[PDB]
Amino acid sequence: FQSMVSAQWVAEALRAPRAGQPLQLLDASWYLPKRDARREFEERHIPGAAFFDIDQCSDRTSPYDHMLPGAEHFAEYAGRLGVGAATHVVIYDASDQGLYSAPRVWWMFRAFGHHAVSLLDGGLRHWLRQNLPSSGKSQPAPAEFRAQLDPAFIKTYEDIKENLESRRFQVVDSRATGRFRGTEPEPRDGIEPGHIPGTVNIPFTDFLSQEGLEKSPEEIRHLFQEKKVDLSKPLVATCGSGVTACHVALGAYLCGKPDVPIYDGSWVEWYMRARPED
Ligand code: NA
Repeated sequence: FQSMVSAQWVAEALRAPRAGQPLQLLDASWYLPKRDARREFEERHIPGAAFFDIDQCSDRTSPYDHMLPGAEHFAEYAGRLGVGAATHVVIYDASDQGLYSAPRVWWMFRAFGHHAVSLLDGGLRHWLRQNLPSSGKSQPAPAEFRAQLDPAFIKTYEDIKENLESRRFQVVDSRATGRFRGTEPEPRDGIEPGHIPGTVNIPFTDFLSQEGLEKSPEEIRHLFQEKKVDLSKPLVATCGSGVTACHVALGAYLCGKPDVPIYDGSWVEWYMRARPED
């Protein structure tokens, strides 16, 4: 329950606060090389917001980028960012779509045991149309954050591979149609486009309005039905590198289905390890 917060909710909760129930805004902007999320933050951001670096708060040994980090690493990261036991996290991003990389971080706090995490509707795109309540860097104090990762939130290469036979869960890919069909290139050097056999293409953009807001739960229910996805049966989301897949997990969450694991490795890992030849 209660996973998303509006542009007006956040304006009020700051001029609150409350006692034993703190707030902490986050700019989890992340882009494919095309924009500097940290420099853009320092130029323009929401008061109190600290920048959440998706590639920094990641597994330090993997050759893949923004793989879920270890429990001790996420505790040290979230802690130093102003997140504790009673903290209420609100994540946004300055993306053109409204929300893009923000649901990835929403999913991350949930996976490590901190369910007191919400998302800002429309992100910064709509924090512009609806008023203008900043510059600088940012300075929150620590933590004593505890992290216990629930592996039920993540699917591995082997799980996806073995599902090709078992069919125990539905797989939704949130990449653009072109990339999924194999008609548009992949943004990574040497990686070819295409998709995992038996997966459904539901691009992450289908979950949002042209305004950039999240579609209604009834609209998302209609989408899942039209794409031939049964929200009563198990569902796993995938994409290019495990970022926009969390939009699918969010869509299903707002429909009453919180158990939607993410294939963290996603297309880049699949292309590397399965080596599809066409
Ligand atoms: Na480091």
